[PDB]
Amino acid sequence: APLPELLSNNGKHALMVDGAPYIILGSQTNNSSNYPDALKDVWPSMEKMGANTLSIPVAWEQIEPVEGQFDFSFVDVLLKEARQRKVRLVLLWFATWKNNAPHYAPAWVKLDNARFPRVVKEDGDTLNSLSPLGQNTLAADKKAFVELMKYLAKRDKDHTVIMVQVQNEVGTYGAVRDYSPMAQAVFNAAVPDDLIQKLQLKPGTWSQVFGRDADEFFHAYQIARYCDEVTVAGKAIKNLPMYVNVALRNPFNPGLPGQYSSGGGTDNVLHIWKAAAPNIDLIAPDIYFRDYKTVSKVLELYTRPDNALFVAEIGNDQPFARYLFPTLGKGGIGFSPFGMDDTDYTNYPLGAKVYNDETIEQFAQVYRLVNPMMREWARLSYQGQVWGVAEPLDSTTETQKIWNTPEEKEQHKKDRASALTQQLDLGLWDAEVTYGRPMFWVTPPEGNTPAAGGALIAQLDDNEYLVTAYKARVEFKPSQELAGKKFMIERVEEGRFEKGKWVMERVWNGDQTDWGLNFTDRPHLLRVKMASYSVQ
Amino acid sequence: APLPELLSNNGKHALMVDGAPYIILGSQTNNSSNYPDALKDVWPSMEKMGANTLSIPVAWEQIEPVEGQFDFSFVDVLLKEARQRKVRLVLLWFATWKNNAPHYAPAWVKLDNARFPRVVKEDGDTLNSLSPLGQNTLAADKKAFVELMKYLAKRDKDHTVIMVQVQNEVGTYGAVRDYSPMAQAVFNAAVPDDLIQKLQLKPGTWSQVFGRDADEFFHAYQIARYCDEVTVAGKAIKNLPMYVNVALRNPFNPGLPGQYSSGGGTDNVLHIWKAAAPNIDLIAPDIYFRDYKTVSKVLELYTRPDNALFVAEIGNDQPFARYLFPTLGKGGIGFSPFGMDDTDYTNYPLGAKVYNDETIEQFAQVYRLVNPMMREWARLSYQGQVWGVAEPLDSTTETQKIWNEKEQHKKDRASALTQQLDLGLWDAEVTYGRPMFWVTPPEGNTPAAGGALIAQLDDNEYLVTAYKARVEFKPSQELAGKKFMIERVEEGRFEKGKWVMERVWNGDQTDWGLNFTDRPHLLRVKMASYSVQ
Ligand SMILES: *[C@H]1[C@H](N)[C@H](CO)[C@H](O)[C@H](O)[C@H]1O
Ligand SMILES: *[C@H]1[C@H](N)[C@H](CO)[C@H](O)[C@H](O)[C@H]1O
Ligand code: NA
Ligand code: NA
Ligand code: NA
Ligand code: NA
Ligand code: NA
Ligand code: NA
Ligand code: NA
Ligand code: NA
Ligand code: NA
Repeated sequence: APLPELLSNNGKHALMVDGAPYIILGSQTNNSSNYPDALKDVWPSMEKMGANTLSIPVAWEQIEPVEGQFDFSFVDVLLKEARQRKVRLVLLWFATWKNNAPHYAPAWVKLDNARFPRVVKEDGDTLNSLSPLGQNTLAADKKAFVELMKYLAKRDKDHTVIMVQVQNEVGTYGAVRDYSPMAQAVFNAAVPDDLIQKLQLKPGTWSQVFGRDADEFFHAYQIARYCDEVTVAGKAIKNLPMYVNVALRNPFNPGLPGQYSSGGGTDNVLHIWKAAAPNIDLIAPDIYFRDYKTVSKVLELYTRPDNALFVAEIGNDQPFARYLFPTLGKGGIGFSPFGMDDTDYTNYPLGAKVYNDETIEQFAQVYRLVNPMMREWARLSYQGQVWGVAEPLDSTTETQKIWNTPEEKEQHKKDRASALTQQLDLGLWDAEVTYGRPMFWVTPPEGNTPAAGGALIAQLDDNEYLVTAYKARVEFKPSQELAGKKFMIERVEEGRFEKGKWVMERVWNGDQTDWGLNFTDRPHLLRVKMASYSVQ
Repeated sequence: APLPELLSNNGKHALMVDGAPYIILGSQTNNSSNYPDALKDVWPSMEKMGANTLSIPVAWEQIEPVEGQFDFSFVDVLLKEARQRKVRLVLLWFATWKNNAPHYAPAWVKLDNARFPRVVKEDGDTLNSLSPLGQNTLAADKKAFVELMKYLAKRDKDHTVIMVQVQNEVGTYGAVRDYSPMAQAVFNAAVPDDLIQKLQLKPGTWSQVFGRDADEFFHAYQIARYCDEVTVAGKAIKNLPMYVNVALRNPFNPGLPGQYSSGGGTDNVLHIWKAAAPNIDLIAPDIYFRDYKTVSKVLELYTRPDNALFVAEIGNDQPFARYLFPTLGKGGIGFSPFGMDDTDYTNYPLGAKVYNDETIEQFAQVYRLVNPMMREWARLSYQGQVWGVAEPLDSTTETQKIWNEKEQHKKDRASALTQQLDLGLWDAEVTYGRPMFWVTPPEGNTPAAGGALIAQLDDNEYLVTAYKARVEFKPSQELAGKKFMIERVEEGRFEKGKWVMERVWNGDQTDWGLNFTDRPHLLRVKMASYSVQ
């Protein structure tokens, strides 16, 4: 089997696994699940969820508890047990930074500030965040990362591990950058020529070149460099795809760096990160916003010709499940809900209040739409045209229920039906996606309670589309005036792929096609052929 | 075994299956279940329902996907699976019209308007409704139908398939008829003498003869002839019973043709359909009206000396189940609730919001009354006297609920929930929603659900079975000094056509009428007048 690789071409992207595009329909563990004993509490969720890929930490403290004394006993067991369950892995390298901090570095690292120095604030106080300009730190992290990758080269010939995250949520809370004498010496010095030439700027010192942004861009540049060097070193051993995951700032109202995690790949510093760390394959958003407007904005910012979309973290509460659809519609390579294990921890108010089969089942339901076509979908998304949408109104609040005049009620229902109707330009044909209405007749949509639906569409040919959707109606129509022809559905087939060949189960027709294509919680994969026809 | 056939004599009808009267206690699939892979989501509901007959589509598009290249692979599987389950079939031929439209016709038909022309409106816009004046369409439909019937003649010698529906809900929405120059040439022309003579009318052109009804009567005639032609051709091959099913207009407030599906067998054109299509066995209503008054009206209009009642489609929501009773009461040959499969579709608000075991059980409960006596009831319906009633108030509304003098409303609902049946020398009074003891007035079941069947066995003897109701017997006429009583009530079953007694109802079980809950009981009730001289 060939190595996994992130391919990029013509504004589009694919995670290759075993020589073809692949989608990560993932589960991520809680942060303390990276031990042999905890795996029994991980696997049952993954099976209930139907995930193909587990994201799980491998901690520097665990593999190198004493300096030079390595321990891959966790990695051994994890590999074997993944293989028994025929799932893949994304290993998360928790090392110099895990959520800005060194807690997962071995004690001989995190307790020796002299050797492995922290970020100093402008006021001279010290933050528990390791400086990207500590050369011993970089050397030490590199060396352990290399041993991990050596373990993979020796013991993972079939690439059970498909990708590695290098650090977890890098940056600094509480200051913009390192203000140490060591850091200040670099800040006062000329900006590296490499960055100047890539950005096509005038040479000068950090403050001369970037002004108001010098402190934050400096920290991003130094962090990116460090992560790049770590990545290069590991990939020299085994050239897996590697990525970084971002503690996002609010894209509409970020506040100041240091309120958010300064130096990470936030939307304002993506240009710095891409310039500085050409060996990092992509920069992944960690999504804990619940509201459709903010989530959608994040997906837009992180989907770039130079950046494959991977939702490396998202909340595991019900509202988050539907963001699978726009993720996949943007050509994303994967989606990884956080905290999908039974190790007795919930990060509520971020994720679900109660972790039970119902929590898992919200994701299982959407995953069951994609799993039966995963490779086909993956191919279409890289090489062709795909689309995807989620229900665009969040669930009605109690504040909103309380204020629910007879003419006012009517106007609001109208407003909401319009908001809950989405248009997709599919070339010669459009789709109209609507949420929360009967399977029969044309009563306006009123939304699902809770908000939950979505759809996937892939273009097979000029008049032919793959469609599957969830608690929604999909209706097709011409994209342009027909100049006197009529149109109809030629044929809608429900079916599946077997050995990459379409197998028809049944034809949808009559009531099933009179009123759009109506989907509940169950999985149906459709091929939809449209026709215009003359009546002259 | 002998061919199934519809008999009609002396104002009565029967569907003969295997040489004796038969009642269709049916189930009908949703519209996209006519494939091998879907049948696993059909059979379990049928079994939970206790249905004896499955109505399922056979689509023109599936049997002739490319012109002249026939494919009966579905019919094959369907026949074998039905026989394994020991049930019968009604095939629904979805061809030139399914609900006005050609969607089930093959691509080479529905995408070729030059060859197979659509209805043209008065303003020259075109509707997706195939014109009955399209002679290429009629020939093509006929040829494929003939091929289906050929398949049955060769491959169904035991008549698993007992009846065939020709098209599904014919007619046109959006226009009264085709106004294409081709159609206009016929409309301007003489009305066919055969129709003139059957209707005892003066000869003349369509507008001359029918005036304000010309447009609709023209479309009704032209669709009737088309359908009769397909029927005749298929019966030449194998003479099964064949019928058409009607997208009803509201009998009390129809609106205009084209608002409703113009040219179907609606109650105002039954006379045209009967004169134009003498080879179609019956015209069957499709019933989605929920309300007792309207359903009752529909049942009244479609049960005629020339028309056997078959409720070819009805909704599967709970209020519909009790309409089995008046359907059978009227001499109905069957009843076919729509949407009885697990293929993840509901037509709510027409049928049930949620399709589950509870949905099915509402029908299974009423079918359980009739299955144990199906052949005996079928016989008594054709060759004798039967009656059937449903609870005649619909479930109280939320705003009648938040309405509510109270003693007067209760007195009115009581009178309303009391039905009289004239059984010759004896009458029956059927009441709904009261205890099994004493005489407190009826208050209705919640939701509305009761009914009753009765068949006369001799002057003084009746077969009775009912559901969430009380049945009381009394003399029909004054007894001129005699008293009366129940002589004997026997609960039992038929075994090999013989009545087998289980027990005698008496004492409490007969002091207060004959009280039925949700469980099945079949009673033989013998009444007597007696002298006290
Ligand atoms: C993403 C996120 N902050 C969760 C919070 O529960 C967790 O800390 C993950 O490790 C982060 O990467
Ligand atoms: C009767 C009715 N219109 C239902 C609606 O779900 C369905 O279209 C059947 O095919 C019709 O015959
Ligand atoms: Na277009
Ligand atoms: Na367009
Ligand atoms: Na399927
Ligand atoms: Na065309
Ligand atoms: Na009869
Ligand atoms: Na009488
Ligand atoms: Na009388
Ligand atoms: Na009994
Ligand atoms: Na007597």
